Amino acid sequence: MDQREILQKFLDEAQSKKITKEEFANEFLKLKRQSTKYKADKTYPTTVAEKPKNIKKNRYKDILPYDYSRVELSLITDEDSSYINANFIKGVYGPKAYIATQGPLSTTLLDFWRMIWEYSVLIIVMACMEYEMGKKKCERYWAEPGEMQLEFGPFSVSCEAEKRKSDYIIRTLKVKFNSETRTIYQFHYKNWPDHDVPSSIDPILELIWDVRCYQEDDSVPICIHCSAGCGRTGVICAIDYTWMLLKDGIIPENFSVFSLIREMRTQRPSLVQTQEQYELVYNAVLELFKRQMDVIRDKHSG
Ligand SMILES: O=C(COc1ccc(-c2oc3cc(O)c(C(=O)O)cc3c2C#Cc2cccc(Cl)c2)cc1)NC1CC1
Repeated sequence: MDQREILQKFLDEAQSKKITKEEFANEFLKLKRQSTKYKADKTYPTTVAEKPKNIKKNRYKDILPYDYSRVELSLITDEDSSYINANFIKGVYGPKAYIATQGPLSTTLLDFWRMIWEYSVLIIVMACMEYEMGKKKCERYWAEPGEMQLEFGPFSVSCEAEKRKSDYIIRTLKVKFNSETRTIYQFHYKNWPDHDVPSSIDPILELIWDVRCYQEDDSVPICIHCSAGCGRTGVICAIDYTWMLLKDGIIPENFSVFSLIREMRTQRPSLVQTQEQYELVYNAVLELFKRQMDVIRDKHSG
């Protein structure tokens, strides 16, 4: 089939059969079930993350990176100085399109910039606040205007500009290391779409759009984090992936939101952690298909 046909089918299929909360529940339960079998089978060890030297570098003891996809550090390499709670996530064309990680600890702030630097990351997407439900969900790794430089080891970070949008902030950062200066764009998403508001998914689509404005390709990975580096981090990731497919006309005929999330959850534990976040992905994806079908229609009008 061709893109228009595959998109029309997904569109029609959804219309002719709305999914229900219970079906969503049933779907998501299967995903969690697969994780169980994978555990029992020892398919994705987390040996490195469980090492004593690394325990204190994990924000959530239950959330550890699979050995096979964990991001390795080699910049200014102590013997366990190579570990960070982060996993490479594959893009549509190849691997290492994204790096899903945790909101850094005061103890791993130096590790965070090492990684961002060792992989020439240009974009960081933060999907949480510093404080949530009265708890500290992320240490300050960025810099704000008027603050000058902040120091994390040999790293000097400062903020040149800040673009304030409705639900997020875009901080233009200047990172210096060894007489070299790079520009990093931090996207701080200080809100989240609401389950009871179909339109509330619009802000997240605008976020990813802007991001993609700053990097359309997959030359370097895009770093995405929340607090655990799973949940919201997975949603943004799943949508970007699905959108990249739509934009480049390569939506496999056998495409399902279900398979997508399944693929992701085998690259990072609980990348999309809840049924609510699963539904948001389904809803957001659907909207993307409609917008893409429109593009197909206006190009068919030549
Ligand atoms: O490490 C711990 C403490 O337990 C935990 C407490 C909270 C979380 C947790 O952090 C998050 C951070 C996020 O940033 C998002 C997020 O993306 O929103 C979601 C969660 C989330 C979550 C969740 C969640 C809540 C209810 C139901 C389900 Cl299925 C998941 C994870 C683990 N215990 C170890 C002894 C074993």
